[PDB]
Amino acid sequence: SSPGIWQLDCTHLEGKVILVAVHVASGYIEAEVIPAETGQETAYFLLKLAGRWPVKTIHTDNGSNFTSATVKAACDWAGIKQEDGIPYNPESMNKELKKIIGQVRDQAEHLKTAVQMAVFIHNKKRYSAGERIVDIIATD
Amino acid sequence: SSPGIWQLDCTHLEGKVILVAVHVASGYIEAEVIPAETGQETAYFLLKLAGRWPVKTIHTDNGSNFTSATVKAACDWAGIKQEPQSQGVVESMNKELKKIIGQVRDQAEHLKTAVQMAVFIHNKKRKGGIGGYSAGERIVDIIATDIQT
Ligand SMILES: Cc1nc2ccccc2c(-c2ccc(Cl)cc2)c1[C@H](OC(C)(C)C)C(=O)O
Repeated sequence: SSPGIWQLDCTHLEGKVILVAVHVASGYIEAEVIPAETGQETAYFLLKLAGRWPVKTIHTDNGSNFTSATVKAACDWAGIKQEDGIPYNPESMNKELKKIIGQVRDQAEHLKTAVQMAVFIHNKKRYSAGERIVDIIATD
Repeated sequence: SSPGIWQLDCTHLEGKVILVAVHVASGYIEAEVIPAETGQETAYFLLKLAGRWPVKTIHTDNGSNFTSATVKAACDWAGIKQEPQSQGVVESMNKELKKIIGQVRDQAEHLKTAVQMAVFIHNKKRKGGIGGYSAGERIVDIIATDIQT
């Protein structure tokens, strides 16, 4: 799997929306609770992702938040190729994420915090996805 | 010099608060406009950072937001040690970030957007000529080496 390809999807919990980004080649994940599943929030999420990791292509679930012209603008600016409707086949990752969230939920006063704790655990769990993504992306 | 050392601080622009984190060894930056400089926002910022990179130690100013019970709980949970030499780098980035923001501010309505655009531009920018690297390449390279050593 190309090192610049990310799978973009969503998942819901406690009446809240979580945007999920998975680095297909490593299984590394980035996720965050967002106010609403809108194009503006999705574009912002993508701009942050692209500025922290090499994002060359995103495969989305083709939800209306992704078909949004606002997201298209963000992708064009960041040089991201958007491919909608491409199923994840390296979400079952959403299940894993939800499972970990449950293991740390009572340690956080807010879901948003628990989600980040779950991402941390997932990425550092043993080679870990975190170690894998850096080894794959490293240029020198 | 260690790959797990980060310097954090804040900067103000347009009456808003920006939390900035710099990976000392690489110059790689993470920043974001936050509602207010509170302990809650700082802890959240830190947890997101720690889940992405191997944050071992953070050098911050002495503001109340960095020493709140929730920030300590977050650092405790993530295994992060809290500690002008330990702020000179991030302070330099505050200016560098502000400089880039001013160059693309017209390309976005909200400051929060321009901030992320600036972060992108800074981290992807190749330093030097042919043979040079970007800050984003440096942090990845540094960590990859540490993991395989
Ligand atoms: C409000 C907004 N509206 C838009 C409507 C149509 C197309 C693009 C945008 C962008 C836009 C502009 C530049 C890029 Cl690179 C990406 C999106 C923003 C953007 O806010 C976000 C980022 C919070 C949605 C901003 O602050 O300007």
